[PDB]
Amino acid sequence: NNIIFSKQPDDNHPQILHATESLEILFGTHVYRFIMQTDCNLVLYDNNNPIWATNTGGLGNGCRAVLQPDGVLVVITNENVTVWQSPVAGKAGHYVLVLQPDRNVVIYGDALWATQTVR
Amino acid sequence: NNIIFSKQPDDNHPQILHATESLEILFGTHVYRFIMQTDCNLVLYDNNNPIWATNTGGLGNGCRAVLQPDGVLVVITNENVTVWQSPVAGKAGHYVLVLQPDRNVVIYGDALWATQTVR
Amino acid sequence: NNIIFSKQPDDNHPQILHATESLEILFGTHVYRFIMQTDCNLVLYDNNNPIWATNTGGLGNGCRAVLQPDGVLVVITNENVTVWQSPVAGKAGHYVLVLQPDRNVVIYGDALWATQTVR
Amino acid sequence: NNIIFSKQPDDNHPQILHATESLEILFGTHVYRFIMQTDCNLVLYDNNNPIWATNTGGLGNGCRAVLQPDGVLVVITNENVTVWQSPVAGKAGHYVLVLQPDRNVVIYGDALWATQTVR
Repeated sequence: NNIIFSKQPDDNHPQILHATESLEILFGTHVYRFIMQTDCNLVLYDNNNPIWATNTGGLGNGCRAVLQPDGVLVVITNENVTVWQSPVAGKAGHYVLVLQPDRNVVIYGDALWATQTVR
Repeated sequence: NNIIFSKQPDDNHPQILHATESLEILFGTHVYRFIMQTDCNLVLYDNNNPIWATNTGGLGNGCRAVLQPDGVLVVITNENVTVWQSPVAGKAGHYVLVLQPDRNVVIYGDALWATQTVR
Repeated sequence: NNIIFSKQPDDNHPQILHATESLEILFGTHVYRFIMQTDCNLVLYDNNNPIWATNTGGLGNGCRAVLQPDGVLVVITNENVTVWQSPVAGKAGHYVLVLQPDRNVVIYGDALWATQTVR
Repeated sequence: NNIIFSKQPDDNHPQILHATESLEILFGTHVYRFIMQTDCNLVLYDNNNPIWATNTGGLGNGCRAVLQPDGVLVVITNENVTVWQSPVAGKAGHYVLVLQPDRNVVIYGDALWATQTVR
């Protein structure tokens, strides 16, 4: 899976990456994995090399990453303490985070247009 | 694949749906396909039932769908005549179109934040 | 996933289909699922239509399917009673069960040749 | 895709890996790719490291790999010269080659049992 959808009451999923869960895609000889680790660090790996992280290892147990409806990605511990947030917020709406073939992780939104074909 | 990326100079793909190509995902035993047909109609199917279309069948040959850098999705023929465009545009930037598990097809953008981990 | 590997001491997986798990592939807009149901019946579905089954529903609880090292597929309950087995056995070795695009589910083995590239 | 099926008149596919085509699976931080290259060498790579090859680079152009009905995998050039064969043959039947999570590439067959649910 390549995408997390912002919290919303519909069956778009995933909306949460719990500990041990990840986005992953393949490019060439590279696996890119964006994973909420059991030590509370959310990391992007290119094969076994860490390329970017929230640097929150050791802050909590049972952490999850959630994308809020204003586009902010947060990591929250199992006691419900937010230990990291992305730094820019948008208008409330619907957003997606995508792990992309170019190795960038990008949050896009809000939604500009849709077919309106839910169901 | 579930996503089209807006035309841009990087290796995100796909950026064009040529004729016969599609996005496709599964929801249970339903297959959702968003396909650029040979007859120039761009159609969302739930299994074999058409649920939405640009209604452009017969209007051109050798058609493609592209997501422009202002977030407008267009269907263009092999003589470069645009025969359909979505109706709302945003600022120039990067956008994505996603076929979602809830059966909506949505354009999001522009990019709000990224890890900046290209390449 | 399209394949079950016979029980063996290496990291090939899956080697067991626990209840609710399945093999699944797509052929066009048909979904073929070979599922170990909660009611102990192991069933091949074409979409929502059952096309073959072990006819073991209600015979046990908490059932699993495993492919033994002689190529026999068995359904075993959570009290380790075998309630169904395929009818032909081969020599001990390594075998695979595959859900194939032609909608047949086939057990092959034992291994005839390999690159010998484990690990 | 993880499997090649032996040549047979049914729509199990793939039965041929043409030049540039490959099997690929992910394990952990590893991509394993088994690819018929444009230089006629059929290679198994673990990320960018070649781990095993037929050593047929430079023997031909437009080569393809085919799994015959007696279980022998061959590489054949676009002039139809066989330039490599696996060394053990079985009875004629149906076989499969699988690129496995343990990094072994294995041909299994002949078929021992099937549901007989073709269609």
